[PDB]
Amino acid sequence: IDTFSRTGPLMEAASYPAWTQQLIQDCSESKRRVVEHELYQRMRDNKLSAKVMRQYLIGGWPVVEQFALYMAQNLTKTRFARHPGEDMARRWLMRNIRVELNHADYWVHWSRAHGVTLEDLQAQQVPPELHALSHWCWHTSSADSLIVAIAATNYAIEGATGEWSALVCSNGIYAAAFPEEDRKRAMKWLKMHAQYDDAHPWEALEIIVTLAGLNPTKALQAELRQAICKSYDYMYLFLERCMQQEKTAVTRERLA
Amino acid sequence: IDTFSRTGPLMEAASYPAWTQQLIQDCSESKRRVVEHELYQRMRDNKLSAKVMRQYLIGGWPVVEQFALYMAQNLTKTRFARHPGEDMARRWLMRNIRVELNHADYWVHWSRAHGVTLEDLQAQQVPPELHALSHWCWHTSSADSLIVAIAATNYAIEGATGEWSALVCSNGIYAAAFPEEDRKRAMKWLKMHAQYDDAHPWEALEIIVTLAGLNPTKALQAELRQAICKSYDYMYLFLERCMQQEKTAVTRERLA
Ligand SMILES: CCCCCCCCC/C=C/C(=O)O
Ligand SMILES: CCCCCCCCC/C=C/C(=O)O
Ligand SMILES: [Fe+3]
Ligand SMILES: [Fe+3]
Repeated sequence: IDTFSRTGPLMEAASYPAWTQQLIQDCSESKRRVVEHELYQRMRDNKLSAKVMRQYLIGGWPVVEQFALYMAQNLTKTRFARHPGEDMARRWLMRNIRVELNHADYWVHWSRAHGVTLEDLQAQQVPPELHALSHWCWHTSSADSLIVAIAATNYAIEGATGEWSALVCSNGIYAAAFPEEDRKRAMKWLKMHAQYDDAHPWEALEIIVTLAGLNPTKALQAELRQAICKSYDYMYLFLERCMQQEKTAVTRERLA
Repeated sequence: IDTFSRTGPLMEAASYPAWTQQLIQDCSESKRRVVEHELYQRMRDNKLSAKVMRQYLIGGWPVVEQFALYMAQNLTKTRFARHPGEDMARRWLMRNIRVELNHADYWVHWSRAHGVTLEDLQAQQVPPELHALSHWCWHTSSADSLIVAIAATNYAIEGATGEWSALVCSNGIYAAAFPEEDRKRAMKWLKMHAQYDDAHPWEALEIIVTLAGLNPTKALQAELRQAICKSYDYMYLFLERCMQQEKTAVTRERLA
């Protein structure tokens, strides 16, 4: 039968098969260097330059705007009662597309609090290192299997995003730096995503495990690992380029 | 500007531009012959043969199963803040994909109440006249513009479906023919769709009008009309083939 059914708590690695625990371990350093990135420690402390903050918001926009569209593309690959994991995916995607209803609007508001206009967002004037994530997300959503594309976007990206957004909000400095009358609206996107204990990525993982079963091939495991690490690695590429610009911007004003 | 904003009530033709009222008039006979079809008058009265009832349920299944998938494909065509109608479509599609969460399950239950198993549904052993609707729906959802595909599926098909399902439920005979212990579960799909005053098709129309504006080209109007009438016409083709089989089945037992 090879059929997976969770007994343990949703949000614990030990509730899943050994291969899934292995997958988490194999991707852990790729994840870590994103969720603990220096850029986020600086953002938390309100230290980032206007230039970099602007690039971050513009660069992140396409992935945020199109996030429910990746989910939609994945829904399009599912069929009713073809496999238990596939029914689980269908229902989950139908429920969670709705969750994103206002999230692009919140990003627009976050952006405007830093002087980034809707026009600025739409112009997409950022380095290519910043656009790579969006192209990967569409490629996997378009061309890959459901299980792989869900791993790349709902597990990897949303999981890491819960953690970086929690880090940004973790000491109150960033939020308190906004004028009181601007703060609620500016912070909304971050507040809605800020959680270490968010079920979303664990629900995605559960779906992936159900799709794959107890004994997936090594080849499928490799496909998942590579897709998940690709997502983290493109986030890392984005952040590294941002930090290069940060050093230049800060250094210029230090010397000026 | 050419921009449309509704002043009147949602569910009234007079609230929309003259071209939209014209479009409704041009499609009205195509619609009528579906929503008043003899098959539905017979279904209402519990008269349909086991054979035809079975074919109806099997034949309708793909469109029901894939209905949220058409919506998903249409969501994939939208972009944030590119046009006011397109924002309206995006938000509406994200909200209404969720609405369908349980609807395929309800159809399965309706089907089982007539001895049609999930296996039967999956086998799709029906005439080609019955499959044409599903192929059209996927073609338009896949290849056409958002405005056209939404007109074909959320306006035309869901609108007509509100009306035929209301007709089937209109005198209590069909429902009362089910044994009491089987009735709630058997009737659920029909009950959830049975409405003449459903907002869904009127919300779809409003989106279409907002997308098209006050002065769409004659060419776009023609594309909408032809897409809407195609949907009704494939429903009509389905129903005509069903009634041909009904006459044969009933006549055989009359003479036997
Ligand atoms: C390091 C690159 C930053 C990418 C920007 C975050 C993308 C987050 C996608 C999720 C959006 C949402 O749930 O509303
Ligand atoms: C005449 C052909 C019958 C087609 C079968 C109805 C298709 C209805 C599509 C809507 C399904 C839903 O809202 O859950
Ligand atoms: Fe979100
Ligand atoms: Fe429905």
